[PDB]
Amino acid sequence: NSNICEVCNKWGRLFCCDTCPRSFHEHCHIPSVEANKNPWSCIFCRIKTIQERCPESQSGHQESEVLMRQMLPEEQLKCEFLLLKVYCDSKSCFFASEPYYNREGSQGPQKPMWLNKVKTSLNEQMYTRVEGFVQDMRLIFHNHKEFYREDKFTRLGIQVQDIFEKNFRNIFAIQETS
Ligand SMILES: [Zn+2]
Ligand SMILES: [Zn+2]
Ligand SMILES: [Zn+2]
Repeated sequence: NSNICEVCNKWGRLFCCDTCPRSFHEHCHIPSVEANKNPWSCIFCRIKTIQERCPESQSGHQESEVLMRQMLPEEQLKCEFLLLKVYCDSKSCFFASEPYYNREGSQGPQKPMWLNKVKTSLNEQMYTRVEGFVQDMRLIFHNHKEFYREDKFTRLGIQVQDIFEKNFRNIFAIQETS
């Protein structure tokens, strides 16, 4: 197994996947690494299994259809993984914890949002459809863009949104288009 966390790339108290060589800090994995379970398989393995059990699940889909799906176990898992993939980028640090807004010439967003809050929302099963998760995720970046205006810091929002969007298309097998 790896000697660094797959998500944050740091050493520490790691839990090792029994079916691939990845390792995690307890709360870097999503969901948090489970108390018992020997063997244990990580979220990357669990996602791979879904794909292998139903190969047709990789045929192209329409986003509009994906968003209306109910958060049954498999969609719940996919959203957890997508969230994990965002945390895997180090630029996610800017969006992890609760922000605040005091900048000359700008007003804070009406509805602040941050990755840890989405993380709690997933854990507490507060989303009934994929749409709920995806709306909150996209809200994070949109609030950032709007607040930082012409400051070049706006680009961090663009960059992390691009990570989100690419992984969304991959994980939910969105039909490729130009
Ligand atoms: Zn970690
Ligand atoms: Zn694994
Ligand atoms: Zn089948």
